[PDB]
Amino acid sequence: STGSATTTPIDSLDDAYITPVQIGTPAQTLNLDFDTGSSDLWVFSSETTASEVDGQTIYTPSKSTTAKLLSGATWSISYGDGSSSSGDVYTDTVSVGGLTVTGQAVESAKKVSSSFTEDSTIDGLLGLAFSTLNTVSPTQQKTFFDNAKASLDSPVFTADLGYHAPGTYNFGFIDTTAYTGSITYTAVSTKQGFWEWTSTGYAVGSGTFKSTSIDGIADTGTTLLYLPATVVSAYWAQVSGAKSSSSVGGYVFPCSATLPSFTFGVGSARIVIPGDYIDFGPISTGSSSCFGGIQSSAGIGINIFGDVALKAAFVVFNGATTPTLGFASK
Ligand SMILES: NCCN1CCOCC1
Repeated sequence: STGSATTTPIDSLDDAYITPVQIGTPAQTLNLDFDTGSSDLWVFSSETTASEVDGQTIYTPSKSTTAKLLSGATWSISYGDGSSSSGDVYTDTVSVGGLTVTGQAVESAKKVSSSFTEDSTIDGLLGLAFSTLNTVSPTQQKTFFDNAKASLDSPVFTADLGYHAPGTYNFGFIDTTAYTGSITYTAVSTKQGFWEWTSTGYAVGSGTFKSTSIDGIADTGTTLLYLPATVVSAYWAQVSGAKSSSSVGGYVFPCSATLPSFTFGVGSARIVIPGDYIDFGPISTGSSSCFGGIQSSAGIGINIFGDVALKAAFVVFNGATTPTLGFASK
């Protein structure tokens, strides 16, 4: 079997992407943030504290003839951005772009932090990192991809995010019309539960490529590209007026600038992120300064190839016994 679903930016800056997911019988459609950096499928629900719901569509398991409460199981997650959520666990029929998994763990939120409440467009998350990061306790649950994996024509899923436009998540197949050139694969370490790999270097604009190993994770649930301070400073030094701002939380630059591209290595292959993708957006509508799409990973503890980097590529998350990650230009 296969699945294909369109993912759409939640706003004019691509702060996050939402993909419609059908849960239960009859179908209840929620717009979830597909996150290759986490492993819990959680939703706003009929159990969520009313004061913490502000416009989200909720999952109501009592209206699903296929929902089954997983008694004694709870979940609680904290993300890198300081946000969090927790609740109870059901299993139900979950479909993504025509691909159906029966008995998928659907984590019903009882509590969500203010960051989730303020994003009316995100009804929950669908985790796509390794199932070893799932927070369901005591019984750890599998991701939607892990559960689907056996029934798919091939154990893979692909991310094809758009820049200020819709994109596609496909499960079980490779669309050969979605990229230019070929898909270059690279080794993945599953030791931390992430799609962790090592980039072979970088180039700033038309500069000479610098061969240097950069370990990082392919994370669709992170908005920006977070790389070591050395790389990031070499990039922003090419932009007049660029500087790190403590009040804004990272590199800003005058919105007047047209930015250089940024190339990252995948083995002997090269993925080029256009300058416009790195011009993330103005710090406010009408502001003098714009926020950088490439930021330092120094405070985080891990480099993150987030949406700014991933939207410049067709990305294959190969979930075979020994996982690998593929990148193609587009
Ligand atoms: N609510 C703050 C976090 N979110 C994350 C996703 O995009 C919009 C901002």
